[PDB]
Amino acid sequence: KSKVINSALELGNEVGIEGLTTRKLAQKLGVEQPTLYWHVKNKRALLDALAVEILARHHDYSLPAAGESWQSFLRNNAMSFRRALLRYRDGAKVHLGTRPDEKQYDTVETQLRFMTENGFSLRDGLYAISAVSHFTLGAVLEQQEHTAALTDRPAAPDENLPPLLREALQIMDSDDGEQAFLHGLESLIRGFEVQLTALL
Amino acid sequence: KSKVINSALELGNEVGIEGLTTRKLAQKLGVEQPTLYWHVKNKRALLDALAVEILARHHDYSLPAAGESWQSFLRNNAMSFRRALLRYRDGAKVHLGTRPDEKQYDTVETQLRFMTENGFSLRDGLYAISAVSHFTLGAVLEQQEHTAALTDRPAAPDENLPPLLREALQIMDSDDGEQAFLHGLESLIRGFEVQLTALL
Ligand SMILES: Cc1c2c(c(O)c3c(O)cccc13)C(=O)[C@]1(O)C(=O)C(C(N)=O)=C(O)[C@@H](N(C)C)[C@@H]1C2
Ligand SMILES: Cc1c2c(c(O)c3c(O)cccc13)C(=O)[C@]1(O)C(=O)C(C(N)=O)=C(O)[C@@H](N(C)C)[C@@H]1C2
Ligand SMILES: [Mg+2]
Ligand SMILES: [Mg+2]
Ligand SMILES: [Mg+2]
Ligand SMILES: [Mg+2]
Repeated sequence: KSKVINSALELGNEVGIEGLTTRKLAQKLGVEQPTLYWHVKNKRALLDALAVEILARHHDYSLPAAGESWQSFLRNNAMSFRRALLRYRDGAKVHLGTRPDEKQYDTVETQLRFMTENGFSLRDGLYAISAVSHFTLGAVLEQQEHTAALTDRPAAPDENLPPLLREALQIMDSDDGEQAFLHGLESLIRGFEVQLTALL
Repeated sequence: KSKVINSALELGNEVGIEGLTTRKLAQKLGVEQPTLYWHVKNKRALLDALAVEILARHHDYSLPAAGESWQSFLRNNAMSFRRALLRYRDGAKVHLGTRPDEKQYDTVETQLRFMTENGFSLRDGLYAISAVSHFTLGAVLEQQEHTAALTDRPAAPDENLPPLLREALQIMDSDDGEQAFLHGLESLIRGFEVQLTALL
């Protein structure tokens, strides 16, 4: 199962999530398709394993530092999650709809516990963490897909742009989406603060 | 171009975004593939058109009501966007990375103008709108992909779950993701309020 992930990751960056086929993986592994099907129950199982391995390799801020604020942790954790998702073609797509793996239980429990220790209810701490995750996934996928489309997509017409949209597009072309992402992350954290403060 | 979208939408729900192929669309249209290629420059152009049409058909809260607060508008707009994305298989996937179409310019300009009239800078109003969009896309895609995986994905092991994760999973299995979504939306709006308030 170790080398299979490594080959599948290499294949996935070369052909994308859609092109990560049984035929093509079995070819890369040097084996008959029936053998690949035997040990890897299906594509969804493979994708699940890739989602875990991508965070294992590249998500380096999964735990709070000693004495770190929850605000700081959420920000650093989100930036790390983003960096991990961006490392591979369709990395964010691979993650979508997964649930924590057994190897991640201690990590995600620590995050949940950290929120409750800071005074969030489990439900609200979960919803905050979920909001950060969903926002980050959406921001990453929009960025990755926009970049991927540049080749196929006609230069969009500017002769009839209204003023604010015209300015907005200029702002968005000024970087890769990172500024927007950091601003949204801060909006979320400011929101969680308001909410937490009221309840306590 | 009208009937093509209609057939492609019907095909897309039956075979997904990946299965929306030239071969298969040309077959559904009753035409040779070279004819389909002629008028539809490529798949990305088709997907772009589908993204516009899906909102045209089902996104019914694109404009603020007379006298409506920006907080209320963002919430109602987000709920509507979600409802539209959820209507079709891979609707959220179709949207990813698109930019406003000429037919949408007046609509998105109105939204941007509404934020600036309420005291947001154009940049901050844009980043707020972008945050709502990214969060909604991420929440929808996670929900849709989780549901789609239920068939292929083994019943995940519960014998070694830690307490907070165990409770979190029970909370998440209690609905389809809507409660989490509404909570995250409120966190975002509370955050934007804090930010706007400080600046003014
Ligand atoms: C707590 C939790 C998390 C995630 C998650 O999917 C999830 C779930 O599906 C059900 C119940 C709880 C969770 C994350 O994916 C994950 O990305 C993650 O696995 C994770 C991780 N493994 O380190 C994180 O850093 C978290 N962060 C991005 C908010 C978040 C934590
Ligand atoms: C303003 C804006 C929007 C969107 C968008 O993609 C975008 C962009 O890519 C660049 C610059 C501005 C925008 C939306 O997709 C869209 O979904 C949308 O098209 C849209 C719409 N057409 O009605 C919306 O309702 C908006 N809402 C979900 C926040 C948002 C507005
Ligand atoms: Mg792709
Ligand atoms: Mg996850
Ligand atoms: Mg699918
Ligand atoms: Mg958009």
